[PDB]
Amino acid sequence: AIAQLATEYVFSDFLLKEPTEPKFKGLRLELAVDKMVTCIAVGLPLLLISLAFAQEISIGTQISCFSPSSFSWRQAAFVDSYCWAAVQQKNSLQSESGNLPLWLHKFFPYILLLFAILLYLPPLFWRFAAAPHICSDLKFIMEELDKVYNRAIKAAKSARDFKYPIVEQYLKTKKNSNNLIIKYISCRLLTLIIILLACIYLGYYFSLSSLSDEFVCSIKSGILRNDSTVPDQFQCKLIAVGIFQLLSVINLVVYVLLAPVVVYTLFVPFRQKTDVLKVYEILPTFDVLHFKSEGYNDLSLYNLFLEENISEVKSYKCLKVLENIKSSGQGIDPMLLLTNLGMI
Amino acid sequence: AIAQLATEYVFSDFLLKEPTEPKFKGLRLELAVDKMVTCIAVGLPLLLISLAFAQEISIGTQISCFSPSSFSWRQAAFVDSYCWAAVQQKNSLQSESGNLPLWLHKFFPYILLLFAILLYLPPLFWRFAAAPHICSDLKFIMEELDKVYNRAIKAAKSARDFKYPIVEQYLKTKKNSNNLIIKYISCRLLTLIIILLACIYLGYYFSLSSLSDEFVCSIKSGILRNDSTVPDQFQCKLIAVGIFQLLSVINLVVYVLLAPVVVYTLFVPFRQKTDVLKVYEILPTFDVLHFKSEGYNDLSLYNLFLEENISEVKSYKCLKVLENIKSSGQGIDPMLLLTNLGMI
Amino acid sequence: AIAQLATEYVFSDFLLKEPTEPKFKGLRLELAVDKMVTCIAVGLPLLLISLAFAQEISIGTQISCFSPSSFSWRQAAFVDSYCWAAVQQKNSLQSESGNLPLWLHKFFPYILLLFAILLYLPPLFWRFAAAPHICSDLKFIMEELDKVYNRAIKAAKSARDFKYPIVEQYLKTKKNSNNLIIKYISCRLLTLIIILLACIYLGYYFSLSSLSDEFVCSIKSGILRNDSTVPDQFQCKLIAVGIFQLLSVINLVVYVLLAPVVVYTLFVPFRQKTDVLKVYEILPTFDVLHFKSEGYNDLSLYNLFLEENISEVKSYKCLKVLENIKSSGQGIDPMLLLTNLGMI
Amino acid sequence: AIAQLATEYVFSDFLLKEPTEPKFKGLRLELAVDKMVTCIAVGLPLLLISLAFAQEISIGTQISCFSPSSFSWRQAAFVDSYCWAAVQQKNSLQSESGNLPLWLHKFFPYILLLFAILLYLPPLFWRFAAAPHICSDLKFIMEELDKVYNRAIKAAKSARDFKYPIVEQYLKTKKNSNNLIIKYISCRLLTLIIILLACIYLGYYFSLSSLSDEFVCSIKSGILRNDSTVPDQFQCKLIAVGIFQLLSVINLVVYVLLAPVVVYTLFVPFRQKTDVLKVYEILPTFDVLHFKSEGYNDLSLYNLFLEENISEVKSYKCLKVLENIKSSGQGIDPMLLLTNLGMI
Ligand SMILES: CC(C)CCC[C@@H](C)[C@H]1CC[C@H]2[C@@H]3CC=C4C[C@@H](O)CC[C@]4(C)[C@H]3CC[C@]12C
Ligand SMILES: CC(C)CCC[C@@H](C)[C@H]1CC[C@H]2[C@@H]3CC=C4C[C@@H](O)CC[C@]4(C)[C@H]3CC[C@]12C
Ligand SMILES: CC(C)CCC[C@@H](C)[C@H]1CC[C@H]2[C@@H]3CC=C4C[C@@H](O)CC[C@]4(C)[C@H]3CC[C@]12C
Ligand SMILES: CC(C)CCC[C@@H](C)[C@H]1CC[C@H]2[C@@H]3CC=C4C[C@@H](O)CC[C@]4(C)[C@H]3CC[C@]12C
Ligand SMILES: CC(C)CCC[C@@H](C)[C@H]1CC[C@H]2[C@@H]3CC=C4C[C@@H](O)CC[C@]4(C)[C@H]3CC[C@]12C
Ligand SMILES: CC(C)CCC[C@@H](C)[C@H]1CC[C@H]2[C@@H]3CC=C4C[C@@H](O)CC[C@]4(C)[C@H]3CC[C@]12C
Ligand SMILES: CC(C)CCC[C@@H](C)[C@H]1CC[C@H]2[C@@H]3CC=C4C[C@@H](O)CC[C@]4(C)[C@H]3CC[C@]12C
Ligand SMILES: CC(C)CCC[C@@H](C)[C@H]1CC[C@H]2[C@@H]3CC=C4C[C@@H](O)CC[C@]4(C)[C@H]3CC[C@]12C
Ligand SMILES: *[C@@H]1O[C@H](CO)[C@@H](O)[C@H](O)[C@H]1NC(C)=O
Ligand SMILES: *[C@@H]1O[C@H](CO)[C@@H](O)[C@H](O)[C@H]1NC(C)=O
Ligand SMILES: *[C@@H]1O[C@H](CO)[C@@H](O)[C@H](O)[C@H]1NC(C)=O
Ligand SMILES: *[C@@H]1O[C@H](CO)[C@@H](O)[C@H](O)[C@H]1NC(C)=O
Repeated sequence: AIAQLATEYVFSDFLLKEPTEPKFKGLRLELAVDKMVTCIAVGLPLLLISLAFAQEISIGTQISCFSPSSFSWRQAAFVDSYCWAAVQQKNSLQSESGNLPLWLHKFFPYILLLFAILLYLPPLFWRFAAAPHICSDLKFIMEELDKVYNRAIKAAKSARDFKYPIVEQYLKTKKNSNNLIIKYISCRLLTLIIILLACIYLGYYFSLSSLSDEFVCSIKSGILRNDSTVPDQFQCKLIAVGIFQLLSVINLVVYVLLAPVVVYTLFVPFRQKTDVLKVYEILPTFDVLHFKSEGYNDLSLYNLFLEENISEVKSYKCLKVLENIKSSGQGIDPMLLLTNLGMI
Repeated sequence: AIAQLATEYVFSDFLLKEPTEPKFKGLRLELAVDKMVTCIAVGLPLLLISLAFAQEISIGTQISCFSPSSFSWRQAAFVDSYCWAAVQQKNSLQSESGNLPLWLHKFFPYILLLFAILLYLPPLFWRFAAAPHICSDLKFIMEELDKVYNRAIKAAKSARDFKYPIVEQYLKTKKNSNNLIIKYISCRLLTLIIILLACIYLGYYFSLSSLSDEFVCSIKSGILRNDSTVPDQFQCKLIAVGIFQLLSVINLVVYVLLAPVVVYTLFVPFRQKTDVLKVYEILPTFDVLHFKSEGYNDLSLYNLFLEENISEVKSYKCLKVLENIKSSGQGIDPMLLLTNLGMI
Repeated sequence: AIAQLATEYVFSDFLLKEPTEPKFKGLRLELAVDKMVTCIAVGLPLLLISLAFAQEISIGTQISCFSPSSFSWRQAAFVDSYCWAAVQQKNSLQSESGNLPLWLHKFFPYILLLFAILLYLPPLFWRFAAAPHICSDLKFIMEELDKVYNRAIKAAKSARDFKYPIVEQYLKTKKNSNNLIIKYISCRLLTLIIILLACIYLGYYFSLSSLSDEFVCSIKSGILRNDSTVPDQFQCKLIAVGIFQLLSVINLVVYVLLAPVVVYTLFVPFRQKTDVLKVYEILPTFDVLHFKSEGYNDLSLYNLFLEENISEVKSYKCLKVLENIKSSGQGIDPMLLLTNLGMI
Repeated sequence: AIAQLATEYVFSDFLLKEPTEPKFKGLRLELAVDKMVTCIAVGLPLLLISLAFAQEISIGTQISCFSPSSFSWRQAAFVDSYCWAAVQQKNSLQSESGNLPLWLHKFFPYILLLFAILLYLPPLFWRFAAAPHICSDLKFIMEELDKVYNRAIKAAKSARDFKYPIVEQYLKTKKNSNNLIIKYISCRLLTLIIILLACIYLGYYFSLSSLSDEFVCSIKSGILRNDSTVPDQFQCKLIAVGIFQLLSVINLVVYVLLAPVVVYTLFVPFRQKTDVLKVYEILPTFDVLHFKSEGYNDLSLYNLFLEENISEVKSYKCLKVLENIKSSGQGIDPMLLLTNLGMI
């Protein structure tokens, strides 16, 4: 039913499932905006496919040819099925709009499924190629941040009663390499191109005259070519073509609204803001150097992933509340850190 | 069946599922009133869609055109399907009420699903954008309250046998920022606007003459335009239009009753009452300062979320019972706190 | 529905399920490229089979013979079923394209299923014959790497405050044996041959005239051979043949794009690059000798499997970050290793 | 659907499920070749049964008798059902090929299911009679091997810083008894005989003229015997007989390819090679005596089961890597064993 399709595709965790494995425990591995874009671009065409053939919106068979009254039920069924299979056969049918509109009307669900698959492909390539590496690197970075926070609080407590910046060096090294950012931009660009092509196709499909679904059909090949009792042609109409056009314009609207989001996603350096690591600069055990901005490198992408999935880090949360309290400046950062006692 | 739909949509945890993740363990992340509003506004139109096409209420096909007796079954089926697809084609049909009523009668389930999706969108935006931040902040606040309660009871026990207000400073800082409250008000306002538009549409749909479902249909395009055996027109009726109007007025009543709730929700400062933190003011380790009221800021929203999901805090429950006992004044707050022995 | 099939076969973990057993905990046991190739080559033909007979794309029965009007419904049904069963019987039918096109049109789903099964066979043979051995060997190798890393860090810590290369000897011994690599190459080659044969078949099927689906059928055997009221022949058409050809060309395109991937897979020594063990050469407890390259031996395959599933090793990750930091050369490898404190 | 059947029967763990009980944790209890043979021989005929009546390959009803035009739909249905039930009644029908072909055409699914059940019976008898005993014995043997390995490594460590061969005596005793091997050979031989009988039946079924499915049917018993309006006979055809023959030849090919595998399985002593226990002979605590070869006794079968499910033993894996390293001979077996430190 329509409501069942809605529950499956919008109100359920459709493509929102976290990786089912212990390797990525709590790691999104995909930005929220990218996940939203993929979920829409994939589950919208599927939802429209399901809707267009819902038991309520669908009168019945997808084509009716209006055989003569003399024709029996199965003769008329032969006519309808023959014309359905003959939309491909150009000789059989003669339609003013041509045969491409008939092909599109017959295979619209296939085309929507193709667009959905093509849009799901780049996210899958990301999740299967560049996701494990970033997951491992980000897990190491979070562990290092937790360890340095613990060491700093222990030092502060000892004072009240190595020291090498490994994480900073690793981030600096990531500043050079750009394979991950190149893959990310390539997959986003392919998604954008697929969306644009889908928009072109949907606009063309919705621009039809709405009468191209009606085509003339001739079961006059073979032994029936010279038969007399059979009329030279029939009036066939492809039902649900109006529904297809409505859903196609809906998908076109959604995709044109979505494309600016993908373009904004492509410009990762601009998105790289609100320095996540700036909060850690007040730790004595952490060097006061952010050095993450203004670069078409994997460093900006790692900064984005950190700003996305750093809320799960207790040390980061503690430092964030310390920073927020520092806005008033009533107290002292080391005193607040010592009082917090948030090692684990 | 009707009962199955009821069990799925009203008697089950439809959209009442808690976040399936360890990050939010026991945190609602959504006020009870907001959750009720979203659940109604989403699962009502879906329930009505399912009901309108239930196997019992539905006689059968959604349109019947009453072809002549001479017409065969599949000729009549062609007529019915053609008219169903031609509700869009204005030239084919001539109805007194126009063609918009026919469009609405055909696509009412789609319109209800659209309203449900549009009403579910703002809650989803909230849960995916502003929910993680408030979850982390509120978890930190609850942990700080538990820790300060433990410290105060330990101090009392030591007396019988830092001290910095970090949580108060954090709340004071939240008094300034307003991004969360702005997002909350924006999503509530969008929900209200969607509800009002849905009410307008449902009132228009229910105000129809009830005879607009009957339209005249002409299969007279193409080779059949000059055919003689076919009548110039047919009498088609869109079945289930009365059911659609009944369910639409039901949804209109529900939404007009719900809109005052959304308006009341918009005025969060008025809702900010029954100070949750007032109970903690009797703790020696906690400063006697509430400072949370009369502000279009995130502080009021945090106060609401606390008053919502603070019952899970054992320290808060203990302080609440101490406060309630203090109404009589027979005993002493520190003595009762020491006797409680409710560290964990 | 079409969307359900898509969810099952592309958006779900179809053939992507990890081995359901404690023996292989986190071990892929199959390279990512090989898994992708198998998943495509298997779940594409199945998806096309499901699509070709979807409730929306399918008009109805797969063959209609257009019995005379005098014929009753069940007489026409007998004609259709007889011709469906007589596509095999060459005498009954006379078609210009022959009888092989009719066989193919009738049994296309069977042929796609056969290709899917034949393509799934070599992966299954691998997973049931050569997977347990490589799993055990690789688990031992990872355990040895973890143990040597722990020993080296313990030695470094002791200095700050046996020694036999068992793993290196085992890898060197693997350099000689080649049964695993021979099995891998044989299964890949069989997969490639099956893909090529499938491409040949699909090209032949798509090269048909598109009118071979229309064949002449004669129910004139037995008592009906000399019957007069029955016409000497009927015009039968195999519906969905156009859909079969469309999906067959789609599968042909996918398989021709996939075959280069399989050919590249066959050349494992070229794939053996980015020495995984090179990072471990900086450990005092590990001998400085890689000795893994330029060989049609199981050593290259083991190197590939290591480069695939070594990210799960904490010691390997730590050594990798040490290597990446060494690019700048600011610090010292032993000092960084001591500071890391990543025993477990 | 066809793809669903494929997923259930070839791509899923059909009859590949490990024993669902804690008694056999990780013990196959069935050789890989035997499991493959059983899985094929059982799930192939079931798959063919499901395929032959798939919603796509099946035109409709399994028999059509071509009643006269004067006959009504339910008169024709009576004719078809009567002939379907009268394939057994020899007097009613007169077919050139006889009545056995009609029996076979009607009950082919039953015959395939019978063959599948008969082939599944011997494996079930094994798993319910001789599997628990071998499971217990093999678990004891693995535990003894682990214990002796632990004792030997402990002795080596003590030197660096009872002694009775219970397992060897148990294996020697198993050398005498042969009940398990006799049961194994009997079940394999019964499986082979069932496969041969199935091949005979399938060859006979596929050797039919392909026109035996067409039989003459006479509804002329009872009050209708002397009725005039009813024709003396009808032309009935059993649909799907061609599909049955195709699938039967497929099953015949599979079974003839499989029978050599079963014959090779029967010769267990030849399969008994690559002495698993030879690796343990280098342990000081283990006597240097294999004494397992060249015997129609349970010892060879136990050797096969060990070679199958010994990879799960850490001590065996360690000894195997020690053996492989000994190929070069660079080091010493006791030194390598001491350095390994693989007690558990
Ligand atoms: C997804 C991508 C590939 C879709 C590409 C656009 C498709 C949907 C449409 C939009 C405009 C279309 C073209 C418009 C006009 C003509 C001229 C005609 O004489 C032949 C077909 C041809 C050349 C059409 C082919 C298909 C076409 C290119
Ligand atoms: C992503 C955005 C830009 C998509 C907007 C849809 C655009 C591309 C659509 C809307 C209307 C469409 C046009 C409608 C009609 C025709 C006439 C036909 O003979 C050739 C294609 C052509 C000229 C179409 C080309 C594509 C088109 C311009
Ligand atoms: C969800 C929102 C967009 C719904 C908006 C209201 C819809 C349901 C209805 C209510 C009143 C309607 C209008 C009433 C009268 C007319 C005048 C007529 O000559 C053209 C249509 C037009 C202009 C209608 C368009 C659709 C309309 C605006
Ligand atoms: C949220 C609350 C206010 C909704 C209450 C429903 C109201 C808005 C409904 C109920 C009856 C409706 C009217 C019924 C009939 C017509 C005549 C038509 O030619 C134009 C629209 C118009 C004038 C409708 C406008 C909307 C309407 C006034
Ligand atoms: C999967 C593998 C086995 C498929 C092999 C190719 C199949 C699909 C096709 C492609 C070309 C075909 C051949 C083309 C021409 C002829 C000549 C004709 O007089 C008899 C059939 C015969 C000999 C065909 C047999 C089937 C054939 C070989
Ligand atoms: C893997 C790649 C190479 C596959 C590409 C498809 C090729 C092999 C296909 C496409 C068109 C096909 C041809 C189409 C028509 C005929 C005529 C027929 O009488 C014999 C087979 C023959 C000659 C086919 C042989 C195979 C063929 C050449
Ligand atoms: C599974 C086992 C039992 C199958 C045994 C073979 C079956 C399928 C077939 C193969 C050959 C067949 C026989 C061939 C010829 C005749 C002679 C005829 O006048 C009576 C039936 C009889 C005697 C057939 C009986 C059934 C038969 C034995
Ligand atoms: C396991 C292997 C050997 C099976 C190979 C199938 C063999 C046994 C099949 C293939 C063709 C079959 C023959 C086909 C036709 C007839 C004629 C009939 O009047 C008696 C049975 C008889 C003589 C069949 C006996 C069995 C048969 C020889
Ligand atoms: C049909 O009859 C015409 C008469 O002109 C003839 O040309 C044609 O070949 C016939 N077709 C068939 C299929 O017999
Ligand atoms: C139908 O016949 C009329 C007669 O006036 C003619 O004008 C019209 O073009 C014909 N239509 C078709 C589709 O042939
Ligand atoms: C049909 O009648 C013809 C007349 O020539 C005869 O040859 C043939 O044998 C008959 N067929 C049957 C099945 O009785
Ligand atoms: C049918 O009529 C015949 C006439 O010869 C007679 O012999 C036979 O008994 C009748 N059968 C029945 C069932 O009445």
